[PDB]
Amino acid sequence: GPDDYVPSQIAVNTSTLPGVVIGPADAHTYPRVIGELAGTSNQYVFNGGAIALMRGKFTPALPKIGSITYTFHQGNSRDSSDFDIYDIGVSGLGIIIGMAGYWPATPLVPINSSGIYIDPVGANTNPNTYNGATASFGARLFVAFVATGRLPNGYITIPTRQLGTILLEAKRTSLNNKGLTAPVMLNGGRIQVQSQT
Repeated sequence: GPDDYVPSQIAVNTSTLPGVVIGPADAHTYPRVIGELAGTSNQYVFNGGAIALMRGKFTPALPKIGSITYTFHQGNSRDSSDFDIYDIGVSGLGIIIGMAGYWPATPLVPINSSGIYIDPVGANTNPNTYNGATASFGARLFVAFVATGRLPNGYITIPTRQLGTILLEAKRTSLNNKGLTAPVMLNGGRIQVQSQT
């Protein structure tokens, strides 16, 4: 009865990307980060059962197409990270992903492998580490767009894509055994691009 946790997705929205202004000095330089979506948060990525020691593991779902170093502006990272660049099905574009715990002081964890703990980050260096026993597991999501080649002017349609999942791991075996996941989404929309001289 204690393991009545349910997942809730976390998403970012294409419509929050600023218009992409491409200056002459950049137009032919790739890969390059071309803007950030607005960061989002969800207190309740997993919630509902008896309080538990929990942690969340991110599994990417998109094809890797390269890597790049970057420092996100949002989330207050001091130092860069190396990110996998992921295919979204649009020529000239890719995305990079960072995630963090719900608590705002927790650090951005770059997505650059098949699996990482997004919170607590100490689980990446200690297999016995979980968050302290509590009702909920939350997260923050950060996505940026990457130009991997030349882009046309005007509107560019971006499909909705499942970026990956967060897996609920727990110290309690009966909860861990459920293997609950929550989707991590990019909601589609249209970006705009304009070169300038």
